[PDB]
Amino acid sequence: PMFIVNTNVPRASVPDGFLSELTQQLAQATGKPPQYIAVHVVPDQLMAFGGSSEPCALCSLHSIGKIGGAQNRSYSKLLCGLLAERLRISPDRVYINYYDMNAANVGWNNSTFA
Amino acid sequence: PMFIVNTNVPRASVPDGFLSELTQQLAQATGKPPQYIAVHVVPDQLMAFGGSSEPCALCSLHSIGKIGGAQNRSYSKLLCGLLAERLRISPDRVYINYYDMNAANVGWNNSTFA
Amino acid sequence: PMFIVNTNVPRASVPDGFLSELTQQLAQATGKPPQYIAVHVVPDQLMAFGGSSEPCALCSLHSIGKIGGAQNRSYSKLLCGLLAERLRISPDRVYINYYDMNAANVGWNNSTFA
Repeated sequence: PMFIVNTNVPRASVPDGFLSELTQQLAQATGKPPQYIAVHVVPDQLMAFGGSSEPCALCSLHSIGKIGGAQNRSYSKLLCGLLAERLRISPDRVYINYYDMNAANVGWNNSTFA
Repeated sequence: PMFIVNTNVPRASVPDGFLSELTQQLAQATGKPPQYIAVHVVPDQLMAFGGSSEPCALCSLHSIGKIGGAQNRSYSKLLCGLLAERLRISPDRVYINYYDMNAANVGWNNSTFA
Repeated sequence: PMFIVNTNVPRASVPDGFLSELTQQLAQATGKPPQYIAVHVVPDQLMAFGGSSEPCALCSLHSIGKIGGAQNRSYSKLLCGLLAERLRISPDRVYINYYDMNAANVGWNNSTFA
């Protein structure tokens, strides 16, 4: 998994340990080793959700498989959970776009995963 | 709709009002309640288009359906129009990537839209 | 092609001419005129790869065609190569998501490419 969070929450509100926590929890959730997982948090963004500038997040999760109805519902519960607990963002002010990438369409280490 | 604009125009050149305007215009254009609409503007970016650092924008619009030939042509007119009028970006220096998301592949409120 | 790189490398470490070099090299790789090529570099990011905050990058390449097994392998070698040489990022700490966009789903100059 690679997970990207873009939020209007300020940098000083992202707690120490957050990228490590995301990494571990995504490892646990996907049954994938943590060495594969990438995470990225972009705070201080100029964003709105429903025309409001209260805390919100626009996120992406990309995986090579392990994407599907049930799996995505569990990922959304985990990730909204974390964003609510650590960043004080309401789950109904979060979108997470999920992408099932073909191995041939993911570059890594001078080649692809195909 | 959720609309993201990345641009090398400076923060101070983004009008107060712009996120609200995008939200309202997007609501009009899609017929979606504005409560569902998210917008995000990212100024000051290190970017080039055609090798030039003249104002430009890289954007995305994600929707659950309501994406297709005619619809995307109308969105591109609307959104290039706004970026030209408000951020003084030439329409020929804008890209908009459109994504028709499956409901099961959009997380929100601890679950998905499926 | 449009290429976006997000990295925890600091802005001061991005050398002069980097966006110009990406443009020119992407033109060469895809055969496409540099005039349509967009590039975007986002340094100083809060990111981790494999649970580690060593230099890393998460990137995307969108093209209307010119995406496929061998092409993307070639692009990955090219781009990981530039990121290593210029930003001192190890190739094994780079992910590049490739997107073959339908021409109907790419907005430019008030319309789409369909």
